[PDB]
Amino acid sequence: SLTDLVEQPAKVMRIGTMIKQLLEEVRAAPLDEASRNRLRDIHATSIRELEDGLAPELREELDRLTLPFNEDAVPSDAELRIAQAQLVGWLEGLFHGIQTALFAQ
Amino acid sequence: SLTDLVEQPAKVMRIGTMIKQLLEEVRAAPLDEASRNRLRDIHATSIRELEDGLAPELREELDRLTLPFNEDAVPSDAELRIAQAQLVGWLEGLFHGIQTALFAQ
Amino acid sequence: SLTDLVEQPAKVMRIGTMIKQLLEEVRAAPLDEASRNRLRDIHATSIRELEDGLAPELREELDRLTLPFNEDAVPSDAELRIAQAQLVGWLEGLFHGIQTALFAQ
Amino acid sequence: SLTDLVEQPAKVMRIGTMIKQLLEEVRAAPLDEASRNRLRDIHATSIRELEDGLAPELREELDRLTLPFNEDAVPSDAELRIAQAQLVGWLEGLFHGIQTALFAQ
Amino acid sequence: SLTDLVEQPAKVMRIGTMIKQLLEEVRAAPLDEASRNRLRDIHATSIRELEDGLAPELREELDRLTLPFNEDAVPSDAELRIAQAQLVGWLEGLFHGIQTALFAQ
Amino acid sequence: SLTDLVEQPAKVMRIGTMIKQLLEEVRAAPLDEASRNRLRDIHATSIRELEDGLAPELREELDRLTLPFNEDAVPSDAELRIAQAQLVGWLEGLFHGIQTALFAQ
Amino acid sequence: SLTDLVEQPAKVMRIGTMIKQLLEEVRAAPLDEASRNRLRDIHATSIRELEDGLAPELREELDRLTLPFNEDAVPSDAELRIAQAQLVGWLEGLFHGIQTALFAQ
Amino acid sequence: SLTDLVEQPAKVMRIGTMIKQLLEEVRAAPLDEASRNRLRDIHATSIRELEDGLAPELREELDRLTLPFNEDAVPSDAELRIAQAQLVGWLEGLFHGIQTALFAQ
Amino acid sequence: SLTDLVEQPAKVMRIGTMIKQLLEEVRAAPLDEASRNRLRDIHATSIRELEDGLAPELREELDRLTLPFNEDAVPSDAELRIAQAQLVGWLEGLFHGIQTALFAQ
Amino acid sequence: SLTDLVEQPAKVMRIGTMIKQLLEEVRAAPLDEASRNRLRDIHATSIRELEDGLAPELREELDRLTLPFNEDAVPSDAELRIAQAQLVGWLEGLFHGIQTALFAQ
Amino acid sequence: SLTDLVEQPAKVMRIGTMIKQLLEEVRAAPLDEASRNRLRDIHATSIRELEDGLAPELREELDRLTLPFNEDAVPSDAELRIAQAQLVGWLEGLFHGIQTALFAQ
Amino acid sequence: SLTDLVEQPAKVMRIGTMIKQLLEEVRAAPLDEASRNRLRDIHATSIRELEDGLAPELREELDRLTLPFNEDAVPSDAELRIAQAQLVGWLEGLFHGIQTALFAQ
Repeated sequence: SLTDLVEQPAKVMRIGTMIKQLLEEVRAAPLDEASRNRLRDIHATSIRELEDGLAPELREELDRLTLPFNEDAVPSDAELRIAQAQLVGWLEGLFHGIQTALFAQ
Repeated sequence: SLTDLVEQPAKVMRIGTMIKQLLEEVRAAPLDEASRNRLRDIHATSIRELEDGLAPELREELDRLTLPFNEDAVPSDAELRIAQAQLVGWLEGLFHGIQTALFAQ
Repeated sequence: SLTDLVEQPAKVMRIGTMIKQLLEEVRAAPLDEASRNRLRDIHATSIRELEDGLAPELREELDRLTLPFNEDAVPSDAELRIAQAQLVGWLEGLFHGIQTALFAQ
Repeated sequence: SLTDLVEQPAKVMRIGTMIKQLLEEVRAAPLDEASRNRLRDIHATSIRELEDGLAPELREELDRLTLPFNEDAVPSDAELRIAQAQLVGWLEGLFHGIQTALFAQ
Repeated sequence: SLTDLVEQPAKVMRIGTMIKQLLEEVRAAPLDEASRNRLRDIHATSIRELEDGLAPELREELDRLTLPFNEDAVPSDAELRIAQAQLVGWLEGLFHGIQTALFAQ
Repeated sequence: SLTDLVEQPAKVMRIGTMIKQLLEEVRAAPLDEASRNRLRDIHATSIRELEDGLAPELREELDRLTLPFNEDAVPSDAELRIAQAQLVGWLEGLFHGIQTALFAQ
Repeated sequence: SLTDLVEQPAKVMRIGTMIKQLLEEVRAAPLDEASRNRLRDIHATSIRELEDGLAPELREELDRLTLPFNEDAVPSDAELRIAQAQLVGWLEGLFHGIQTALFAQ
Repeated sequence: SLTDLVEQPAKVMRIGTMIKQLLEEVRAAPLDEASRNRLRDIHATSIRELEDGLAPELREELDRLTLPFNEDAVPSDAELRIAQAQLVGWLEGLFHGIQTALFAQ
Repeated sequence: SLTDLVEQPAKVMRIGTMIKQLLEEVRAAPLDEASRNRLRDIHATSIRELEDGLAPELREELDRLTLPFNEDAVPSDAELRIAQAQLVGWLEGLFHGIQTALFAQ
Repeated sequence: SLTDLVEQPAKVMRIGTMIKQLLEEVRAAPLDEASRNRLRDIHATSIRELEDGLAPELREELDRLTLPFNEDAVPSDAELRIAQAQLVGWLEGLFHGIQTALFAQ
Repeated sequence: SLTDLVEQPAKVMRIGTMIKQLLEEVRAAPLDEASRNRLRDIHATSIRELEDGLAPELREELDRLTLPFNEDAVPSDAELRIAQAQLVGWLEGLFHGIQTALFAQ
Repeated sequence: SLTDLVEQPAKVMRIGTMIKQLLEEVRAAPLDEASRNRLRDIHATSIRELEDGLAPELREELDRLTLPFNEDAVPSDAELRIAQAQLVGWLEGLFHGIQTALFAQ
C-alpha cells in the first residue's frame, strides 16, 4: 500500500531535515566556490542515501524527476537552490501523502 | 464520479507540492540560464508524471490548458513563473473540487 | 433553478482557481513579451473551457461581458490584468450567488 | 415591496462582484489606453446587464444617477474610477437596503 | 414622529452609500477636470434624489445647509471633498438620530 | 432639568455629526479659497440651525462662546479648524452632560 | 462638602470638553495670527463661563492659578498651549477629586 | 497617622494633575520666553497652593526639597522640566504612600 | 528584623519616586548648566532626607555606597545619571528585599 | 530498533546543542581567520565525539554524509556555515525520527 | 546546605539590583571620564559589600572570578560593562541556584 | 547515572549564567583591547571553575572540546564570541540532557 512504499521512514525523514536545513542556510546568505562544491557533493550523496531508503517505484520516480549535476562545472547558487527546493518539495509531498493514508485508517 | 477521476492521489499530491515549492523558490530570488534550463526540464517531466496519474478526461483538459515549452530557447523567469503558477492553480482547484465532493458525502 | 445553471461545478471551480493564481502571479511581478503571449493563449483556452461547463444562459452572459483579445497584437500587462480581474470577479460572484441559494435551502 | 424590486438577485450580485474586482484592480496599478478602452466597454455592457436585472423604478433611478461615457474619447483613469466607485456604492447600498427589510421580517 | 420623517429609508440609505463610496474614492487619489465635472453632476443628481426621499421639513433643512455648485466653473477637488463630506456627515447624523428613537422603543 | 434643555435632540445630533465630519475632512487635506468660503457659509448656517434647536439658556451660552466670522475676508484653514473644533467640543460636552443625567436616572 | 463645590456640573463638563478639543486641535497643527487671536478670545470667555459655574472657593483658587492674557499683544502658540494645558489639567483634577468622594459614598 | 498628613486631598490631587498636564505639554514641544515666564509663575503659585494643603511636617519636607526659581532670570526649558518632574514625582510618591496605608486597613 | 530596618516607609517611598521621576526626566532630554546645578542640589538634599528615614545600619551602608558630589564643579549629565541610577537601584533592591520578608510571613 | 541506534542520547543532545549555538553565533556576525580556525577544530572534534556516541550504522551514514575539512587551508565563513547547517539538520532529523517511534509506543 | 551559603539575602539582593540598574544605565548612553571613575569606585565598594554578605566559600569563588581594577588608570566603558555584566550574571546564577533548592523542598 | 555526573549543580548553573550574560554583553557592543584581555582571563578562570564542578568523564569531554587561548596574543572579539558560544551551548545541552532524565523519572 501507500505506507509500504517507504521502506525505513526514519532515514528518509532525517535526510529530508538535513536537506531542508541546508536549503534554509543557502537562502540565508550567498555562497562561494568551495561552499557550492561541498553543496554539490552533499546533494549527490544525500540523493543516493534517499534512494537507498525508498521502494523501487519511488526510486524510479525520483530518478526521473531529479537530474544529477555535471561534475565538470561548479553549479551556481541558483542551480543548487532549484535542486534543493525540488527535493524538499518532493519529500514534503511524499510524507503528506503517506500521512493522509495513515490518518485515513 | 468526481473522486474516481484522480487515479492515484498521492503521486499527484507530491508532484503538486514539488511544483509549489519550486514556484516559491523561483519567486524568492532571480535565476540564471542553467537554473531556468533545469527548471524547464523539471516542468516537462513533472507534467508527464502528473498526466500519468490522471484520468483521460483530466489528461485531455490539462493538455488543452498547458502548452509545452520551446526546446530551442531558454525561457525567461517570467514564462516559468507563468507556467508554474498555472499548474499550481490548476492542481489547487482540482483538489479543492474533489474534496468538496468528499466532504459532501 | 440557480443551482441547475452550473452544469459541472468542479471544472468551473478549478478553472477559476487557475485563473486566480495566474492573476496573483501577474500582479506579483511584471511580465515580458513571451509571458504575455502565453497568458493570452491561456486566457482564450480557459474561457473556452469555462464556457463548455456553463448553461447557455450563462454562456451568453459571459460572452456579452468578455471580449476576446486581438490575435494580431501582444496585450500589455494592464490589459491582461483587466481581463483576468473581470473573469475572476465574475466567477467569484457566480459562486457566491449559487451558494446563497444553496444555504437558503 | 423592497424585496420585489430586485427581479433576479444572483445576476445583480455577480455583476456587482465583477465590477468591484475591476475597481480594486484599477486602484492597484495604473492603466494605459487599451486597458481603459476595454474598461469603458465593460462598463457599458455591465450597466446594460445590471439594468436588465432590475425593476423599472430602479432602472430609472440608476439611469438618472449614471451617465454613459462619450464614445469618441478615451476616458482617463480617474473618470473610470469615479464611475466604478459610483456604481459599486449604489449596489452596496441597494443590497444593504434590501437585506435590512429581509432581516426585519 | 422621528421615524415618520424618512419617507422611504432604502433609497436614502443607498444614495448615502453611493456618496460615501465616491468620497472615499476621491480621497484615495487626485482627480482631473472631467472627473470633477462628472462628480459635480453626480452631486447635483444625488442631492435631488435624496430630497425626493425626505420629508418637507428635512428637505428645507438640507436645502438651507447645502449650496448648489456653480455650473459655469469646474470645482476643485477640495470643494467637492467639502460638499461630499458635509452630505455624508448629515446623512450619518440623520440615520443615527432616527435609530436612536427606534432603539428607544 | 438638564434633559429639557435640548429641545429636539435629533437635529442637534445630526448637525454635530455634519460638523465633525467636516472637521475631519479639513484636517485630512488642505483647502483653497473657494473651499474655505463654502466652509464659512456652512459654519454660519450650521450655527443658526444649532441655535434654532437649543434652549434660550444654551443659545446665549453658545452665543457668548462662539464669534461669527468676518464676512469681508476669507478665513485661513487654521481659523476654520479652530472654530469647528470649538463647536465640536462644545457639542460633545453637551451630549456627555445630558447623558450623564439620563444614565443617573 | 466636595460635591457641593461644583454648582452645576454639566456646564463645567462641557466647557472642559470644549477646551480639551481646542487644545488637541492646536497641538495637531500650527496656528497663525488670527487663529491665535480667536483662541485668546475663546480662552477669556471660557474662563469667565467656568468661573460662573464654580463655588467662590474654587473661583478664587482658579483666579490665583490662572493669569489673564495681555490684550495688547498676540500670544504665541506655546503660551496658548501652556494656558490651555493648565486649565485642562485643573479641570481633570477637579472632576477626579469630586468623583473620588462620589465613589467613596 | 499617614492619612492625617494630607489635610484636604482633593486640592492636592487637582494641583498635581494640573502640574502633570503642564509637564506633559512642556515635554511635547519646546517653549519660548513668555511661555517659560508664565510657567515659572504657575510653578510658584502651584507650590504655594500645594503647601497650603499639606501638614506642617510635609510642608517643611517639601520646602527642603524644592528650591524657588530666581525671579531675575527666565528659566530655560530644562530647568522647568526638572522642577516639574521633581514635584510630580514627589506627589506621585506621596499619594502612593498614603494609599498603601489606606489599603493596609 | 528586616522590616524594622525601614523606620518610616512612606517617606522613603516618596523620595524614591521623586528620584526615579527625575532620572526618567534626565534620560528623556539633555540638560544645561543650571539644570544640572539644581539636580546636584536635589541629589544632596534627597540623600539627606533618605538617610533621615533609615536605620543606622542602612545609613552606614548607603554612606559607603554613595559618594557626595564635588561642590566646586558642575557635574556632567552622565555623572548625574550614574548617581541617580545607583540610588534608584539601591532603593528598588531595598524595597524588594523587605517585601520578600513581608510576603514570607 | 530505532531507539537502540542512539547509544547514549545525552552526549548526542549536548553536542548538537553546542553545534547549534555555534551556528547561530556564526550567522550573527562575520568571523576572521583565527575564529574560523578554531571553528574548524571544534567541528572536527565535535564530529568525533558525535561518532563515538552513535551506532555503527549511523556512524557509517554520517561518515558518508559529512566530509572532513582540508587541514591545509582556512575554510571561509560560508563553508563552515554549510558544514554546521548540514550537521545540525542531520541531528534534528535523527532526534525527530527517534522521538516519532518513542511517541508511537 | 545551599541556602546556608547566603548569609543575609536582603543585602545581596539590593546590591545586585543596584549593580543591574547601573549596568542598564551604562548601556543606555555613553559615559565620560568622571562618570567612569565614579563607576569604578562604585564597583570596588559594591564588591566589598557583596563579599561581606557571602559565605567564605562563595567569597573565595567570587574573588577568583572577579579581578579588581587598576587604580592608576581610568577604565573604558567596555571594561566596566564587562565587569558589571560578569557580576550581574554571577548573582543571577547564584539566586537561581538557591531558589532551585528552595523550590525543591 | 546521568544525574550523578553533575557533582554540584548550583555552581555549574551560576557559572553558566555568568558566561551567558557575558556573551550577551559582548554581542551587544564591540570591545577594546583591555576588555578582551579581561574576557580571556574570565574565560580561563570560568573554565577551571566549571571543570572543578564536573565528573571526570565530563571533565575530559569538555577538555577535548575546548581549547585554551594563547596567552601571548589578545584574542579578537570574534574568537571570544566563538569560545563563549561554544561553552554556553555545551552547558545548555548538558542541563537539557540531565533534566530529560530527571523528568523521565
